[PDB]
Amino acid sequence: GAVTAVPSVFSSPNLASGFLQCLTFGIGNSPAFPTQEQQDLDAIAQVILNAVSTNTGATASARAQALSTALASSLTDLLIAESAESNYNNQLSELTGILSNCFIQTTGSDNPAFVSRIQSLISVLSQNTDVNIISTA
Amino acid sequence: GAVTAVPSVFSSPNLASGFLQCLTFGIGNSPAFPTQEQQDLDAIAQVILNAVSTNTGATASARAQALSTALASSLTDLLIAESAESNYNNQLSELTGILSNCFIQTTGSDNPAFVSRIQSLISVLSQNTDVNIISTA
Repeated sequence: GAVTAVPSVFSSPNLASGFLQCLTFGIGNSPAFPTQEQQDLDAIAQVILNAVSTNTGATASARAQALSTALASSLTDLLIAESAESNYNNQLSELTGILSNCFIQTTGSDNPAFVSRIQSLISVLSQNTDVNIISTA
Repeated sequence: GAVTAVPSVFSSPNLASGFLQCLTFGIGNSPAFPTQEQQDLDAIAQVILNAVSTNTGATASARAQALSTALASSLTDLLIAESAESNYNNQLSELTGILSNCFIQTTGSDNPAFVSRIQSLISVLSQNTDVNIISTA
């Protein structure tokens, strides 16, 4: 552990715009992301970055961290659900690429912390595929 | 093994707002949350409820699910960061209660899925330290 690279995006409203406008271009550019599914991705993503646009104060650091995981959490949870539960990895490969690429373009780095948060969330999110609770049997 | 019921709070912007109207009072009435930390929590929480409020479309159902995870994620992440990643357990015990209590009042249920998601996210939030990996150089 111990990350030696801090993502300044979530700590700067100006960078939030750049990252947001990168997402809306990347997600709509990848072959794995269809138009109606892009709707939700872009919509949820813009909310997180807008929360960065209102970051100011001593708690901005904590907010940045929270938004970092919140972004990964919401996007991944949404994606998994509408990707046939099992086939979510098909688009996840592209999603992670876009995210990391946008970090490169916006904060000038990859930020290993973000992707680490993602991998951690994926495990617990996909864990809830026990939806065989159908009371038909 | 349990029939999953969907909380109407994530399907109704009027309830989403009401849920926030509970959080703002509950957090500010808990002896583990300072007046400053409270207002920050409220500020982060409202972001998710505003996303619930913007639930419109075919995939709004899945958004409700993702936002559920995002709410648990962001609030806990914010909390852990400002509590040295070790003292979070003190305030975590109150936060988790407030959330469920607000679900009880707003949507009329404990929401077993939400609390389970919280604990699952604890397993990943408390699996790595990120609040002091900052390298602003």
